Amino acid sequence: MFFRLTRELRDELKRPLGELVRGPIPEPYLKVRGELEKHPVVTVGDVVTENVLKIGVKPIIALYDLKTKRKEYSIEDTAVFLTVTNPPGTITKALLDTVRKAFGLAERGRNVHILVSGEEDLAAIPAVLYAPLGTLVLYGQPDEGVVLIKVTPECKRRCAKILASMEVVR
Repeated sequence: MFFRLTRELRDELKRPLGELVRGPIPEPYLKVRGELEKHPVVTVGDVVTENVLKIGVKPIIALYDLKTKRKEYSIEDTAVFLTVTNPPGTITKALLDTVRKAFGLAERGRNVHILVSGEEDLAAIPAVLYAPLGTLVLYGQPDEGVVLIKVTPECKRRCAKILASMEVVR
């Protein structure tokens, strides 16, 4: 029992959901480093995740493809790795549970890496739902730059509306 995009939503979400920060790797990352300093950070995408690490911020949660070409390097002590299956165009129950779990583990000062089989792109929705106010959520606008979401009451509503607008499949 899962949520699925509708044609309408698919088109709507083509456009940034927070502040788009324009430019090629790695400009947007250097432009936002200062803000990322100041708040907990969630990244969606292997490239986004990597590039936040490179500017010297540690995400409290990262979501990326299980099949990415990536490796551990000392981090890998208080770091937790969860897997979840999440097909293209869906937000599954498993994803919701995994993300919420991750926020739990972050409260106890663990950084969480969520390895997704399928697509992690929509994970930004639950990320906002479950995050403490003032958290920052980041994902990649391809060929444009990076989208920075600030978790506010306002934006918890929009993200809840998106879920409410999705098709529920039994």
